[PDB]
Amino acid sequence: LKVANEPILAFSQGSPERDALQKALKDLKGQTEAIPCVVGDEEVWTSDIQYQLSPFNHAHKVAKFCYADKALLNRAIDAALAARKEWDLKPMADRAQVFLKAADMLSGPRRAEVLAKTMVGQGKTVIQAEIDAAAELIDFFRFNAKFAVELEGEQPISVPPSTNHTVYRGLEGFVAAISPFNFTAIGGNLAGAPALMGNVVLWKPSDTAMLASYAVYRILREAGLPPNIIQFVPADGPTFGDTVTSSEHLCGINFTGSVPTFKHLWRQVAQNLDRFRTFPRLAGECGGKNFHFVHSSADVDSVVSGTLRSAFEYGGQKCSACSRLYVPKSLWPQIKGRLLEEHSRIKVGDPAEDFGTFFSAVIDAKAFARIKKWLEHARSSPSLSILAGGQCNESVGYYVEPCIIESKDPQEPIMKEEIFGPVLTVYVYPDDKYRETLKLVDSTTSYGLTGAVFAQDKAIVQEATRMLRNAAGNFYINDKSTGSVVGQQPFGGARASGTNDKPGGPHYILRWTSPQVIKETHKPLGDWRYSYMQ
Amino acid sequence: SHMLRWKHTSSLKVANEPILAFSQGSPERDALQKALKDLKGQTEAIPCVVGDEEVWTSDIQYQLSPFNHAHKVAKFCYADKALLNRAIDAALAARKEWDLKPMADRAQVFLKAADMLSGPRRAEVLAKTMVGQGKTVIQAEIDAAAELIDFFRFNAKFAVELEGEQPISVPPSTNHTVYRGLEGFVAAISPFNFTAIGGNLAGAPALMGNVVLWKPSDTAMLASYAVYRILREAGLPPNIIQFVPADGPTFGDTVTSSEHLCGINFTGSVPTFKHLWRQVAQNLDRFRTFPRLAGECGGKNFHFVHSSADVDSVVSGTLRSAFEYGGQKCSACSRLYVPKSLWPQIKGRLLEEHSRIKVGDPAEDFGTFFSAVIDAKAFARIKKWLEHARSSPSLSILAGGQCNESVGYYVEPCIIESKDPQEPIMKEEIFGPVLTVYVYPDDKYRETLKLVDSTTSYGLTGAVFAQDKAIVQEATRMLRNAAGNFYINDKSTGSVVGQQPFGGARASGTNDKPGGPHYILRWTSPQVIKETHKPLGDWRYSYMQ
Repeated sequence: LKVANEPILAFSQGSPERDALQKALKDLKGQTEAIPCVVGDEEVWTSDIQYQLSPFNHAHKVAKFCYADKALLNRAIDAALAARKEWDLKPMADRAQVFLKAADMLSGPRRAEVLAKTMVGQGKTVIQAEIDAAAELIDFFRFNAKFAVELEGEQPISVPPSTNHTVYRGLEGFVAAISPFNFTAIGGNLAGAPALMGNVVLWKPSDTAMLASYAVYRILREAGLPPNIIQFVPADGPTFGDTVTSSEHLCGINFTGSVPTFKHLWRQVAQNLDRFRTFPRLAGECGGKNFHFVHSSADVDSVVSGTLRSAFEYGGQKCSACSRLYVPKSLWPQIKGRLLEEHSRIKVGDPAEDFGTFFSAVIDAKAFARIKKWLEHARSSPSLSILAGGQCNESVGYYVEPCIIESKDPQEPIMKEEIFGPVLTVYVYPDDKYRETLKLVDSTTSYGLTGAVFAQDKAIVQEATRMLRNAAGNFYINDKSTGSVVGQQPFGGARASGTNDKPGGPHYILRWTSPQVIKETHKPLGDWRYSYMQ
Repeated sequence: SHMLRWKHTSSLKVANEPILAFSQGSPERDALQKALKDLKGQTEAIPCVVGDEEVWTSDIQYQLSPFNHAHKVAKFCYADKALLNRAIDAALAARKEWDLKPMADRAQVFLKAADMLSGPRRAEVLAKTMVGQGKTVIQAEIDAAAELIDFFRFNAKFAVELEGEQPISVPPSTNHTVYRGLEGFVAAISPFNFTAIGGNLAGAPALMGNVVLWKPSDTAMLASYAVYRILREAGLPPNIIQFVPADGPTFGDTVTSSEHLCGINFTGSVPTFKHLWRQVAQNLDRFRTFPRLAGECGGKNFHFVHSSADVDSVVSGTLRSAFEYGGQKCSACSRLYVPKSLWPQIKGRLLEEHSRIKVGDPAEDFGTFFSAVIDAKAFARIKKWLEHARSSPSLSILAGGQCNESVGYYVEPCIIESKDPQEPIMKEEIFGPVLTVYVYPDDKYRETLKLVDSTTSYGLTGAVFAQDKAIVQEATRMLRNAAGNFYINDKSTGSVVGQQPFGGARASGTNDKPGGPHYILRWTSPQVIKETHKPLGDWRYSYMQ
């Protein structure tokens, strides 16, 4: 199977895609979709009513949905389990076709819809929605399909008189997929990749991404996904976790979210090991405290633009976002001056109404409050100084201005803890202490996700690459730490950042298959004795 | 201009190690006889090895020859917690250099070891496996030579070729995947029943740039140390694999208490694997990263016979699967399902052939089909099952049933018929030469297939014997999750590396398929590097204008 990356559109004035997106945005203005739980083909409502709000205009309820209760989740498990055998018995190509068709739908007739729902529901600007809900999701579907189809070609050696064949079985049981607010594409992949490999899935989408998540779900069903392969089950986090880890039929958890929550689930599975029919497989992507490290030889313009994008795009709400910047003293006057000047030109506003917007409001009231606590800390700490930004206002949307802070302490809590907001901390190091500082990049935090080194000196780049080998699972030389592209930079890291299964690469699907090898022997067997025994 | 330069990757041609015949007057048979004589009356004192240091503790232990337990084949010792922690520290201090070695250079160690085992060291590892674990010539050959050699060669091939799996690059950037070893140390915990498994459990992670504390099986110590010495002689640097026999609980407590644990590669009992899994979960907040647990845990494996089966193949294949190495294989057949129509023929043949099976000393008598079971514990457990068979109204002993531990841990091959398909003996793994047969009415073959699938907690191996294509297809679909290694018209044991990657799910383990191309992927944590070759543009996008 041959596939290439989906083009990223330019959205120029008068372009087909820009006109289409404008219409799709108008289509959502003032609209609230009532999104039910879906079990099989049944639309189910519980009394536990919830609302998704538009981050930049929280008066706009973009969706009304509901939390599945323990009983509904258990029913969804039973129904999914009954559908699994036939789905798993389908040829890999046939399952792949559902995802390739979904990809073509997302590429063409449904592109504007999923972009708009991501913009309005999750607060993304045009380009952030485009690289996510269109390109990344489309690529996940096409590339995973390729990887899966090609995996069936990975076959063992046959020696006469026997034939050996590997059957890439789905896991026996159900998989729980738990997706985060910040990428529409991640939800599609967490539920979709296991379904592709013959699994059945309970998908708990993020509350704050419900609108776009359900849009993806409907596209999958329309593309031919049969009933009970993916159950669409919004739920209270702890309730969902308690329920799926209580089921003897759990065979996997595909999770993206907080370290503590992943650890909790891991411990619940361990507490219940004696109940499960097999050992569940846990996959977790858990975030980072990502660095941009600058050497004195760096191209300053690239450092400035790449760091502004990495730190502030989508309000810094990316597991890969740069939140610690290391600058040599000799370049600090340039970099400080340029950062502060460019900062004043950043437009924060309504991304639907003003395409001039660089980024918009953060996702919800809880994120707003957490980020404000960090800004307040920056106003308190003796080692921290706010250089620009730091304002926030939640009267209309959850608006946080981009903030640039200098720390005199390379080990300050703000240098260690993931904020998930538009908050960049800078540490200025003595030029002659670059090696010691590289060590600090590696040793300071508990995380291992992304990092960038900016330098134009080969020896420095080689040295830094070796030293930072385990500080970043996605490591960048002279580029920003965000924006991994499927099939090009498979994404993930170790240390506290998760299990590193590298979604976006060729091996990720292997977590969702449990292979069986069949040997057929075509000649009758001989005696049980061996000739040497005679 | 590219600051990171990536070398072209090479390929490796390997094939399965040929099984030798050991005919009379043959060089391999003479060499094996000599190696066996070399062990007669000998006790090897086997130290813990940390780096290059041979260390002794006060916890002295002995390995006994299963068929002559008066023979202590090895004296060894259990590493204490202090020594285990010192071994961890030293391994960690050696890890970065080892991880940074080119994959091809690490692979060379295993290819060299494979050649040593194939040629000059073959008789030695075979004899130590025979004498120390009670294997016959052919069981030692397929294990300590063929399988271990194949693990080393095929894993080396898979690893070298894995570096060729690289992402797409598009202007203005170059993308490269670095297959990093795991950051921390791996604990390898190996079982008595295959010398080769210990070599793979410790060796595969080492190949991928990891450092390892290897706790070998007490009852396979002699052969295990031989493998360890060969690896060091083949060029494995110090502190990459620490040879640390230890009390099981103590070992598990120590490794799961280290913040630097990054994996456990385990083969053994279900309860022990679960215990380790729970200890890791308990200590989750202490670890630098999430440890990777791999476990292969045994089975209650079936041979299912359809009325269209070739009777002779059923009999020979079942006798081998049930009784070779005393049935001490995670893949051994312990339940046979036979249709009423073929039961007279099959029963007759099984009983006839049974009377011809020779049990005895595998070193002194090459006519021996299989020998004593591994130890006093195994013997005691099997004895209790034989007694259960006599007591249970649902069970009748058709052949064998006797045992004698006065000289070795000797158990007759035993064939039992159950009238109850759900009898405990149909469900519980015995790890002894005990076959249970259930006879089903021909017209209930479908219902019976459902029973094959549902009766046990395991999913490791199974075989269907049938010459009807429709039936084979049906059974293959019905039994999809009853066996990770499924056999059509062949016995349920004897998977060969590169041909039948081995492992199963349900209670049988994590199914990472050692012997296949993907196993090594559990022991690498890839990093992707993107190098961009042009200055970046503005932070704004054109559509914002």
